Amino acid sequence: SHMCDAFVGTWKLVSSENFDDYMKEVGVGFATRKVAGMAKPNMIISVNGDVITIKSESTFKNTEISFILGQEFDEVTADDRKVKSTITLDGGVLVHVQKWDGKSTTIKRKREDDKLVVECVMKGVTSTRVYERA
Ligand SMILES: O=C1C=C(O)C[C@H](/C=C/[C@H]2CCCC[C@@H]2c2ccccc2)O1
Ligand SMILES: [Cl-]
Repeated sequence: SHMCDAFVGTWKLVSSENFDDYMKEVGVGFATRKVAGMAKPNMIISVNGDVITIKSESTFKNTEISFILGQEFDEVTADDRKVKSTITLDGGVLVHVQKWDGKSTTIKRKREDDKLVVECVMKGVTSTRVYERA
């Protein structure tokens, strides 16, 4: 309990850097990158017992995952990858690893001041996405 209290809430994207390059590294195609890159999602995080739910809602896609920390799950990403995901808490940071077709990408979410900072990494390419409370 209270594992993720400082994450819970509704959050709105306010800045993005290097996201197109992250998506290219993942293998996202041109049209999806362009429409996805335009999106201004809200991220809605909630907890009920051991189950964490993260929703991403935008004009591009509305997605939802629910999970228990450390317990793998199957996820269809907004770009239609079929991945195996595990999310853990590492020193206060939510670490989300996605595996597919022999590839891996990690998305970290952390609280920094009044922001929720999301770092997306695929090999040598990192993208930073900043969210504030809605
Ligand atoms: O937790 C988060 C917070 C973030 O802002 C982005 C991050 C990754 C999402 C992208 C992965 C690659 C394909 C496009 C995906 C996408 C989904 C929804 C809306 C736009 C772009 O997920
Ligand atoms: Cl960007």
